[PDB]
Formats: sequence, structure tokens, C-alpha cells
Amino acid sequence: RAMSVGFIGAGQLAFALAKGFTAAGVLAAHKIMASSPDMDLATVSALRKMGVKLTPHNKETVQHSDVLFLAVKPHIIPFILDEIGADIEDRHIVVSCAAGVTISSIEKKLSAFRPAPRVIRCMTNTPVVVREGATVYATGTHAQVEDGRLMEQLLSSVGFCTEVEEDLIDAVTGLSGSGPAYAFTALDALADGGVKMGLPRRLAVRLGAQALLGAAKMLLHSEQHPGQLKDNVSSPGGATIHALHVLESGGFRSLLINAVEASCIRTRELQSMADQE
Repeated sequence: RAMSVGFIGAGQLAFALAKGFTAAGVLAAHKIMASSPDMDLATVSALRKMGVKLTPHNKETVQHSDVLFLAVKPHIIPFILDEIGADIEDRHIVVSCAAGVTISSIEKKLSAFRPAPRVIRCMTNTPVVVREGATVYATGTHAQVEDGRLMEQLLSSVGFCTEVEEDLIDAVTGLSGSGPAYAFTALDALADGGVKMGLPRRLAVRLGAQALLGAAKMLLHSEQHPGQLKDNVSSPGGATIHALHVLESGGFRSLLINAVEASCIRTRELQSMADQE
């Protein structure tokens, strides 16, 4: 409650969480801080207005914060854990969200400054900026169960949360992590196809969006199975099952798996590459 946070990063993710948290009525813009190594107008400059504390020094951060956020590239994360390992008290917990980067790697390199540091691996997506991001996390080794509670609660604030054994997190990042982007492609497309029927741009876009939205909810608030709800929507006649056929005839399902697999697989590499070199 007397808690105040910081992101040593910025960029999207930061602004994502930053924004969702503010709007969540949880923290308070000013009671927050992130470091601008350089300054990316969009992000950085955005925040400026939002009401968040920005410091070039991702060290002033470290202090200002009771809960720390690592929102940096997966290869940059090493060069920081050894720039602040020292400046790391025991009052705060570290939530690293860098893709694929392992607790261990963090811990075991960052502990070279503290007997038992407290860290959690996190996996989230941009839609957090509202309240529908999909978040996952795994508890470190030096992590008490009052930290996995603040985490689990701090995030449900902006979406959906759950504990997951770190290993699953590479897959997860494929689905929920990138998914927001599979979606945006989906729609931009639909909008076009919408428009390629008469519908105007603004219009097609929003209905295509609403179309999706709707589907989600139905699937979440029930089991049903995506399969069966599909059945509930296609009258033996056509118009829908017909659109399906085409999708089904261009490997639509397929090209989504390959996107998950690929997303996943890239994350595997990126980390199992930062392990040696």
C-alpha cells in the first residue's frame, strides 16, 4: 500500500503496464518510475504526459521502487543485473518480463550481490493497457508466498494471472504473448475484406473487432469448446460454414500453429543463445 513501482525499461510494455495500472486505480502515475536510456518520443514522451517519473538513470529507479520491473530487451537484461545487482536491497521484488530470459540466469549472477534476492519471471502482453492483457508468472527460489500474492494481485488488476512452472512460459509467450499481434493482422485483413464488400473502413474495422471480442467472451464464460460454438453459428445452409470452407482450404488453423510454434521456438533460441555467448 505504501508500495511504489518502477520499470528500468519503458518502450511499449512499460507504457502498457504503466497505463493499465494507473487506469486500474491501483498505484498512481506519480508514484511510479522508469528509465529512458536515450528517449523514444512515443513511449517516453507519452508517459511524460501520463504522469510517471522518468529518469535517465535506471538506478534512481531501483531506489524509488519497492517492486521492480525489468522491461528490457532479452540481451540487455544481463548488462543491467550487473549495473544494479549491488543497488538491490532486500525490501523489493524483481519481476523480469524479458522474453525467454530465465530466473536462474538472473538470480545466479544477480545474487553475486545479495544472499537471497527475490525475483519472479513474468509474461504479459500489450492489451494490459486496458484490463485484458494475459499474464503469467513463475516464482523464483528466494520467493516467499506474500510476493506471489502481490504479483498475482497486482496483475489481476490489469487482466488475467496465474502461476506457471517457468518452462511452460516459452510456449505461453507464443500464444498469449504474441497473440495480440496475430489478432491485429486478423482484423486489418477483415477490415479490408469487409471493405471489399462495400462496407466502409471505420465500419468494417470496428465490427470485425466487435466480432472477435464477442467470440472471446463466449469461449471464456463456458467450456463449450471452440469447435462446438462453431457449430452453433453455422446454419446448415451457408454464409458462415461457407466462409469456413475457404479458411479450412487455405490451412487457416495451420498458419496459426506455425505462428505459435515459431513464436515459441524463437523465444527458446534467444535465451538458449544468451546462455553461452
